[PDB]
Amino acid sequence: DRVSAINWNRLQDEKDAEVWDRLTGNFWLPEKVPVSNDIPSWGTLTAGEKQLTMRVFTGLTMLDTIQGTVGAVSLIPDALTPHEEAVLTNIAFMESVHAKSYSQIFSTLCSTAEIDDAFRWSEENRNLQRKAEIVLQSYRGDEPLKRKVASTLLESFLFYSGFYLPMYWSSRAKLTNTADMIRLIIRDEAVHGYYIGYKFQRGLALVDDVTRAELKDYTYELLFELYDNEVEYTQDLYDEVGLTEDVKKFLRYNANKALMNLGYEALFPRDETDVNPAILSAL
Amino acid sequence: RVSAINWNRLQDEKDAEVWDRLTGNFWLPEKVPVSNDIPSWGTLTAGEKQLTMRVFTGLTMLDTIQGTVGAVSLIPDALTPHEEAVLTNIAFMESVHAKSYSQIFSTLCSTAEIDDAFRWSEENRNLQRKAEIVLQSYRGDEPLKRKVASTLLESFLFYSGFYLPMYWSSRAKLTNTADMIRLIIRDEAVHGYYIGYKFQRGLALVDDVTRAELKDYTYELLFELYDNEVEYTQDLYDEVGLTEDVKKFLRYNANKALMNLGYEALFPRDETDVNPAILSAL
Ligand SMILES: [Fe+3]
Ligand SMILES: [Fe+3]
Ligand SMILES: [Fe+3]
Ligand SMILES: [Fe+3]
Repeated sequence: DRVSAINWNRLQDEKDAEVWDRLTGNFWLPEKVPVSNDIPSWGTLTAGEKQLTMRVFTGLTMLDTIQGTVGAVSLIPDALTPHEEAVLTNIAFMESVHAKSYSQIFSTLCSTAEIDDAFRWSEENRNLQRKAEIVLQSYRGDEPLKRKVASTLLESFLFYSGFYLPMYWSSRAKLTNTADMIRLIIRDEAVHGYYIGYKFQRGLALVDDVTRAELKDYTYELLFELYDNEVEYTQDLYDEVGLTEDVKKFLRYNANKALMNLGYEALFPRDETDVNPAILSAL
Repeated sequence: RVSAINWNRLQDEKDAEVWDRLTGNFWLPEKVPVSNDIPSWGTLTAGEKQLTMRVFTGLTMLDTIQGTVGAVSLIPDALTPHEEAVLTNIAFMESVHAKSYSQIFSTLCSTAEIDDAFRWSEENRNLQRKAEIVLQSYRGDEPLKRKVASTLLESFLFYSGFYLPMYWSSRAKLTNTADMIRLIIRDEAVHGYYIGYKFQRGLALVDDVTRAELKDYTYELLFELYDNEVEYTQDLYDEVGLTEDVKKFLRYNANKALMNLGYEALFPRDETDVNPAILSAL
């Protein structure tokens, strides 16, 4: 059936206009960040440190490929307003921009062989493939609200967690221009998670008590299914440079943030999410 | 199952040239100052104002469809990951195009005129029919047909609604509005091209019998859209005396759409001889 022409002179929810204006006013492309000034500092990393960074960036690239090309678009049919549909087309585009920014970093700093090996690792890593399957299954299913749970967990939990490393390097005066690129991605991702979680809460208010309890159950279930897999992914990547336990605190910190974006309470208390202060500055 | 995109290996570089051109042409409606058209706008008859708002509202409808359904419906049928990325850009920019008509309206028009135009768009049977013909193709299960419909939408239906703002611009009226429409045109020319190109790439992957079916469908769909567009054009442009010339522009654009899909021009040059001031104004 019918599509109505959109009328931006009759807003149904002013939040849609505010998010449009913010997301569009923050438009950027990766070519405008001078990553080539990181070449000296990338030279000071060991082969193991460079491999870890490339692998983490390849995993993030996967999540943005999923969010732009499947995630954000699968939300469009469930919009409450026409203007939300428009915002979702911007979010899809910007996820593609985020995914391409990693290729711009690699193109400036790394060799073809190192890149090919990072992409091959991502195809074969069981934890990365499992995290993709879990969100893809929710996006392709037929329950709108559960899809926004998965999306917010992708934006505010899974994604945010791989940002640890560029911020760890930045805090040691390394790879500072790469860190600037990543802060452009975070500035988008904080809005996406906020907006999608907002629309989730508006959707929740229109269902009965039973459905609402079902969604809180599902949120916790998917959160801990993702969290379990994310810990295993985190261990295999970070164990050798010794950052695992601090990244796991960052994961707990971010899980709380995902829950709050959805309108639920923080689960982990403050003294168990106490990330190295330098990492928090760098965001 | 979804692989991370690698922009350092391209199955088809065309995807990266198109990405570079579309993203490099990024714009938002507020950058164009339409308020300088306020005096020009007062020189139109109520009829000419109504015609302009109705045409703009039809175009808004098609951009709403193309951003929110069309471009995204094309993403599962992509040949490359880079094409899927391009399509997210196209979907976004269609939402910008649609928004731009609201920017024009909010500067120049009254609330009651805006509402009249949106209501006409809900009710007009030729506009509803064009919308249903393309939505049915977009929501169907035949990828190459969907590309035919999307190319006819970008290169034939949309482009035809650009006649009016270029008409006004050729009389030195509404020239800022015109600069806005030329930003849309610069994106649409690439959209139609690119999608038609991907149609041609996809034709090489099926067999000769299927290609022959698609050529039939293309003609049939064109004839149906053309005829519906003539009725639409007549009801809009008959009173101001523009119909004959717009109909030449419809054929002119029907040729571009066919050629974007890799087919021959249907109408001969003596049938597409649109007022040269309108072509130049693009
Ligand atoms: Fe992203
Ligand atoms: Fe995002
Ligand atoms: Fe458009
Ligand atoms: Fe277009």
